[PDB]
Amino acid sequence: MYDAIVVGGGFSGLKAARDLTNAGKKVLLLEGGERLGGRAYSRESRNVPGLRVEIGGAYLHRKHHPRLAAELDRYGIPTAAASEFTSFRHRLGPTAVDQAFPIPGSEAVAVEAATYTLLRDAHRIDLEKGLENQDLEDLDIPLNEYVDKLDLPPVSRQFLLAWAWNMLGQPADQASALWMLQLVAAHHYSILGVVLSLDEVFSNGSADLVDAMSQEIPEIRLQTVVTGIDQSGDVVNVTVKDGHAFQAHSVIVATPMNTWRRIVFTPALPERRRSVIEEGHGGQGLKILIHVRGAEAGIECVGDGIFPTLYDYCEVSESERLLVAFTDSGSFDPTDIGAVKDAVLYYLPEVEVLGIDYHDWIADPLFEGPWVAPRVGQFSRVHKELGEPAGRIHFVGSDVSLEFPGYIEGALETAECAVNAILHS
Amino acid sequence: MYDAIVVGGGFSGLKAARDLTNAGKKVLLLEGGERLGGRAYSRESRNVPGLRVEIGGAYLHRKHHPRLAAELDRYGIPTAAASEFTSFRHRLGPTAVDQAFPIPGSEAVAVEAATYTLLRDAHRIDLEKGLENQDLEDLDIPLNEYVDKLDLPPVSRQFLLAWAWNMLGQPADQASALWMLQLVAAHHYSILGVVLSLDEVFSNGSADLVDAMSQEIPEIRLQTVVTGIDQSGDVVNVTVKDGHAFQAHSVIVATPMNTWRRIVFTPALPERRRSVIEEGHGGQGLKILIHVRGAEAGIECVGDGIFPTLYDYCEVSESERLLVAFTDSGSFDPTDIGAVKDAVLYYLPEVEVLGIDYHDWIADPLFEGPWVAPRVGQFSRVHKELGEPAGRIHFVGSDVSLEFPGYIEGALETAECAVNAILHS
Ligand SMILES: CC(=O)NC(=O)NCN(CC[C@H](C)[C@H](C)CCN)C[C@H](O)[C@H](O)[C@H](O)COP(=O)(O)OP(=O)(O)OC[C@H]1O[C@@H](n2cnc3c(N)ncnc32)[C@H](O)[C@@H]1O
Ligand SMILES: CC(=O)NC(=O)NCN(CC[C@H](C)[C@H](C)CCN)C[C@H](O)[C@H](O)[C@H](O)COP(=O)(O)OP(=O)(O)OC[C@H]1O[C@@H](n2cnc3c(N)ncnc32)[C@H](O)[C@@H]1O
Ligand SMILES: CN1CCC[C@@H]1c1ccc(O)nc1
Ligand SMILES: CN1CCC[C@@H]1c1ccc(O)nc1
Repeated sequence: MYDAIVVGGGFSGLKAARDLTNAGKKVLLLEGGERLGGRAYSRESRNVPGLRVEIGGAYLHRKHHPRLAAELDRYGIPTAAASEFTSFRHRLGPTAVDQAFPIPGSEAVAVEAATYTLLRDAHRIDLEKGLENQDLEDLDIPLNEYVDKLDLPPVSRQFLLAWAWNMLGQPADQASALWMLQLVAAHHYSILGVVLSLDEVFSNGSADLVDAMSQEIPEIRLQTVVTGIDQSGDVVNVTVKDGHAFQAHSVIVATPMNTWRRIVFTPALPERRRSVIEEGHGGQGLKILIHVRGAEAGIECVGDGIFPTLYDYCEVSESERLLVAFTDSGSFDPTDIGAVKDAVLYYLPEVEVLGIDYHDWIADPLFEGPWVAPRVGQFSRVHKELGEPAGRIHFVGSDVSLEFPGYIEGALETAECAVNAILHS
Repeated sequence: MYDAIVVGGGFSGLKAARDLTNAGKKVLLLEGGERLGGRAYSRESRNVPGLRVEIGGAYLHRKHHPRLAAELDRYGIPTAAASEFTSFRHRLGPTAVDQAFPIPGSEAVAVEAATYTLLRDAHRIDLEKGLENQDLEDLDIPLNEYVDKLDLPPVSRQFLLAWAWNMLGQPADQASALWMLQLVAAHHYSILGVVLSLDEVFSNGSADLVDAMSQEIPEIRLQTVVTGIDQSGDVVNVTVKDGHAFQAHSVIVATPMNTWRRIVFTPALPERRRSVIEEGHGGQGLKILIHVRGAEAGIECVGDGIFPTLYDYCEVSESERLLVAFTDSGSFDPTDIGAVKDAVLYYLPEVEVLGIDYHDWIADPLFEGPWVAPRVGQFSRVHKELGEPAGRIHFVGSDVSLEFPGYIEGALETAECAVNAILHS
């Protein structure tokens, strides 16, 4: 038996297992898959032999992400500025200007006023209380309705919606306006900063930091899928698909929220959590790496396309690159290459699509989704509680971070909190 | 004896005398000077023979100024777009960009946050209540201190200060942050709109509208300076520098606030008004028309110069123009041509100064100031009351408008209110 079993070897599990180990606890980490890192996944390109790509979560910003910065510094992990955009190819209508902030002067007054409203609304959110504890239900409505109320002129309207579609991984009618405001709050109450935090990347992929952390974790079992967590006895019993159980005084659930429903908890989890757990969050973000020819470096495109965003990802050769597109898997089928071409050509009619690469997070039984975003009405009902302990079982991860949900920083933050709680007892 | 004596033949007096006349009242208008229009003054250039210039208040915006628009439409008075700026020559430091909104991307987040603060603060102001009636005293502090608290990076810092110096006619340490916020409030709670309302000009000078209104006023006496207003008897007695008194049931004071102290009121005005009346407002705006050679059309300059603003005013010839500079008469002496050259050359080192033209509003006994701006601490003590009747004596004018102080629209608005009040009784 162990002091702690950690379930899941994403960044959160890795942090928690390492820091409990360095505190002198006896820890076991169980990861269901054949790799560590979770929704941070670097691997070989499907399109380009020998090419290392981030298929999951690539970007960071030192200022917004101090725990991640500290990890990078601890292990001397090299980062680089994300590809600068030097060419803008928006689809926002004839008055938009082709630069990173494409709003024309004729919209300036409207943007001013909307800026006040958006930040006013976001300033209602105290990031420590939980979205269900602040009388925020009036904001917890479909984004398209909230945006219709701002009544914005065309360029800024579509610019906001496009970026919200990219960032939330939901179309406007499925996204919560409240969750959009939570992301604003999380970035030091900044609309701009939501996009500005795409600031740096791992020079060698997020695996660099995965490997550094794992090297400090003495006991890790891969291909070990947890199926039951039973705290009915004096010591927690952890049951596993094809093997003998493991026991520990404490268990950390560091798996994705949308998989918790596949674990049997004994006794059953607090009733208020159960239906959100059963339903899952609604995020459907779909990131597609597009292998292309005929694109010059430094392109960014934002617009009204089925791809709200399409931007430079990496050089492959002198004539070839990867672009990245964001959309959502409810609205777009990435295996339909014809559809991919149409979506690309919309912005960039000179560009030839060679290939696509993505991971199906939704179909992956170890995830059942990409990054977190709640369905409308979910998080103003129950939110903070999803990341709070039930007896000796802690719940951690990006999915349940109050402070930086959906980012690596949030995986670190939630782990930090579970670790401290365990150290006190 | 008359139903009403109107004192002062600026726009406010003109409106009030005309509309009381058209209502069937018997009205007399007394103007101390040799001309009508007041602080709206078109005349011949001192520098350029035969050239008609606006030496006072030139600009209007139909959307912000519906009473003025209605006057223009009533009389079919032609307006034109103000000179478009096509060339930007700012002094805001090496990161500023040379366009109308000179803020660089590296300041975007700071501007976002300041935008929220400024509009939050301005949204505390209800334009109908008076600045003294809303618990606003905490904002009624020196602008430089308020701005230091926003802690803005250099370009937006200086851009804000420069425009505030231009618009208020006071240096930052004499201006009230509260009054800056009042101008924001007045423009539909818009910082941008403060500058955007410089939108159109009278094609033939503001005299066009002065003349149209005056033609409807059957009795006007020029060179008739009022010295006393005595409502001790049943009928008001109006006493005059070199002449016999005039009598009326009602008197409208439509003279500038800083001259009211030169009139003897009987009985004395309500005590709360008296000290602001004695002291006068603090506006020192100084508009200088600069005759130049070597400037191309369409220049705007905003910066840290003794002229915060310097911009195109009119074509004189193919090689010559008028520019306009705004500063304040406490900080700058316009008759020092050497100083003018230095101030111009700062922004535009290729430009030769031929001549300057201005009106000394401060020295003019019929004004004792340019447009209104309060001293720090004045208007959170007494404001709305300055424009309220004392018995049968009404007080009107731009100076005391709650809604558009310092603009023609505010002259019209205050007159409208006195007129209605008189018509009811
Ligand atoms: C994007 C960006 O640019 N920047 C970012 O900051 N973030 C990127 N991003 C999203 C990536 C997107 C999908 C998107 C397409 C790409 C974005 N670009 C947000 C952020 O990166 C992630 O949401 C974040 O790093 C989450 O970390 P944690 O919070 O630690 O959970 P997770 O990683 O999921 O590891 C769970 C482990 O449980 C294992 N497991 C499951 N069931 C199990 C069982 N029963 N038994 C045992 N093990 C089990 C399962 O095998 C797995 O190994
Ligand atoms: C600028 C802009 O672009 N746009 C603008 O909208 N506005 C421009 N602007 C300011 C112009 C600036 C100074 C600046 C340099 C230039 C701006 N650019 C604000 C706005 O234009 C003015 O502040 C506004 O139009 C004020 O109208 P009212 O409110 O009607 O007062 P006023 O006109 O002063 O007529 C008082 C009459 O009493 C007579 N009087 C005095 N004492 C007497 C006495 N005892 N007995 C009898 N008469 C007497 C005295 O002879 C005079 O005829
Ligand atoms: C909001 N996030 C967190 C995970 C994926 C993601 C993301 C990353 C880049 C981009 O352009 N948009 C969204
Ligand atoms: C604020 N006002 C009202 C009267 C003068 C004035 C003004 C006009 C133009 C400009 O650039 N700045 C100030």
